[PDB]
This record gives sequence, C-alpha cells and structure tokens, in this order.
Amino acid sequence: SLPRGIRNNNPGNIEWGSPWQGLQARTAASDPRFCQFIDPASGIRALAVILTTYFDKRKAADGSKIDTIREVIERWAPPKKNGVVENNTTAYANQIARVLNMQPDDETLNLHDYETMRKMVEGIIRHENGSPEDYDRAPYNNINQWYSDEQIAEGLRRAGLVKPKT
Ligand SMILES: [Cl-]
Repeated sequence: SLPRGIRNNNPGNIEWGSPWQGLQARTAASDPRFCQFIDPASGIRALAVILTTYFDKRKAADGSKIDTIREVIERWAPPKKNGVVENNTTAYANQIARVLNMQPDDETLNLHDYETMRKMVEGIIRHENGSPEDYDRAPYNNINQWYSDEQIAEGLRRAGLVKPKT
C-alpha cells in the first residue's frame, strides 16, 4: 500500500477546500479528507501555490511577519486550538530548515526564488510520504525521492517559478 499522499497525486496532503486546477470530481469513493488530483504535476503545483499564499501574507496570528521558514511552516502545519499540548510544528520547521540548509528564523527566505521553493516543496513531499524504499520503490536521486526532477520542475513551472538555466 502506497502512502495516502502518493495514492492521491496530492503529496502535500492538502485538505479539501479550494478547487485547485486538476482536481478529480468528488464522489462517494473520494478520500474523505484530502484532495485527489488527475496528475502529480497538479498536486505539486497546488502545494507551491499554497506556500506562496502564506509567504505573501504580511503577518501571522502571533502578530509576527511571515518571512521565515518557521513562520511559513507554522501556517502549513498549524497546532490544534485545544487538546493535548504537542510540538509537531517545531519539529516540522526544523526538518524543513535542514533541507534548505538555512536557520528557521533567517529573514532572507525568498519563496519567489525557484531553488528555495523547490527545496521546500521537495522537503514537504519527503516528510509527508516517507521513503519510497519502504514501499519497495527505487527513490529518484533528489530531495523528494517520490517524483522525477522533471515532474517537480513541471509542477513549479505551472506555479509560475522561473529556474535560471544555461
Ligand atoms: Cl534549483
């Protein structure tokens, strides 16, 4: 059994809410909680756009700017309003900061930069879905491991991001 995000062409595990381009019609057989996309490029594109919507916000709930990996991941993976106190959001931010080789409170973060967005998207995909080797698949030689470099690039291109090339 593949992870839910990969089965759904929704490797970010985006919850139903916005009618992203490339969604399947929702039916009685649909995933009850998470978006299902017709192709991986559409799911990857939606993930890049969601992260851009957070980054483009001036201020977070806590009153602080949204201009750092910590503040972007706080929006992406928010804690619950009540129930058991748990620090999954802090661990998630630290893990993505390691993927970017940046400190979580570095305010030079630019998610309009192709390479920065690529590393954050790929980090989230690998975090949400685990190792392809755990599902008896060969990982691709990249951060995300589930999708080819070409599949990641097509998602990001569709989200408007420009990789400088020679
Ligand atoms: Cl790059």
